Amino acid sequence: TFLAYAQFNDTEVPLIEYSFYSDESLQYPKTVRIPYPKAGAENPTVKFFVVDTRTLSPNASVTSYQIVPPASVLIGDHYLCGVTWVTEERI
Amino acid sequence: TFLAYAQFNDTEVPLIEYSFYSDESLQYPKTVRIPYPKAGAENPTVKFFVVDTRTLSPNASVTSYQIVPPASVLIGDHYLCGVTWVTEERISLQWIRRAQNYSIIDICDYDESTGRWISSVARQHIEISTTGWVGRFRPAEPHFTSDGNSFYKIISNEEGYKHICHFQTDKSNCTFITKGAW
Ligand SMILES: *[C@@H]1O[C@H](CO)[C@@H](O[C@@H]2O[C@H](CO)[C@@H](O)[C@H](O)[C@H]2NC(C)=O)[C@H](O)[C@H]1NC(C)=O
Ligand SMILES: *[C@@H]1O[C@H](CO)[C@@H](O)[C@H](O)[C@H]1NC(C)=O
Ligand SMILES: *[C@@H]1O[C@H](CO)[C@@H](O)[C@H](O)[C@H]1NC(C)=O
Ligand SMILES: *[C@@H]1O[C@H](CO)[C@@H](O)[C@H](O)[C@H]1NC(C)=O
Ligand SMILES: *[C@@H]1O[C@H](CO)[C@@H](O)[C@H](O)[C@H]1NC(C)=O
Repeated sequence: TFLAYAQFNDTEVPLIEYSFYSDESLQYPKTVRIPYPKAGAENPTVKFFVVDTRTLSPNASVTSYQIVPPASVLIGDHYLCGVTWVTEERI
Repeated sequence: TFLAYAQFNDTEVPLIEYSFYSDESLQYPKTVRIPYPKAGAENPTVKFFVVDTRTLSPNASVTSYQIVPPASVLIGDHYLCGVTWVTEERISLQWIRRAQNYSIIDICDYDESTGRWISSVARQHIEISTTGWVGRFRPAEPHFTSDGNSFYKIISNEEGYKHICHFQTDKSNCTFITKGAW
């Protein structure tokens, strides 16, 4: 019935950058860039959504609900570390 | 339960512009700009949506469904000209081609399992004019029975006179209930 998913936002996470040389034919090395938070750095933020797939249709909007963490976690930086479907109506 | 609304898009409609002088204290006149389609110009486009208000919540997206006109109208420029709620699960939409000599009523039913509003050829009613335009200024509106199984609507007689015709929601032929040179 439902499709739950997480969205990660790495906008403020610093980028680690390093050269990748590739095949010998590549004249100029490329630079790989990855949002990677080192100790104490700005972290990705996360949002969790539950989509009701019963209404998905070409001319319908997506019915979705955002589930936010409890106040004791919402307070500061946090991570979503687990998801378990219990029944069709409980997550 | 539902809130239906139309969205008008005037992106490509040219603007009429004219000066507005305002109070004598205004040192420089203002230029008013309005998207206004003159004869033959690009027209606004329309989208019709039905919103299910039951799910409205700050942390929820909006649940809505766009109902498009029937194929014979969707085919070219058109206008939405009428919206009539029949029951909580049936809505009547009246569309008209830009030429305005061909209109169609599309009666859509809410499908509880998917939230879609479904149309069917059996529930569509066409009104055309070979000698002019449809209706007086626009096609007349349908007046449904409590159950929504039929409706009454003013249309032109075989004699050219506007009279009340009785339609079955799922049948194409109607029966005139009034007649005469008036
Ligand atoms: C309003 O209508 C205009 C078209 O007149 C839409 O603009 C187009 O948008 C798509 C998707 O963003 C682009 O690929 C096209 O290039 C745009 N065309 C032009 C001429 O701008 C616009 O998206 C519509 N707006 C809404 C909210 O429906
Ligand atoms: C991602 O986070 C940035 C702030 O760091 C914010 O400006 C932006 O809107 C977010 N993007 C989305 C889609 O949530
Ligand atoms: C969805 O809308 C498009 C026009 O935007 C139309 O071609 C299509 O038939 C619609 N889908 C259905 C099945 O109603
Ligand atoms: C909706 O999101 C807000 C975010 O501030 C949160 O406070 C609220 O608890 C959420 N709704 C509920 C109770 O699920
Ligand atoms: C409606 O008017 C257009 C002219 O814009 C014409 O092409 C078409 O044949 C007319 N249709 C009818 C039913 O008279």
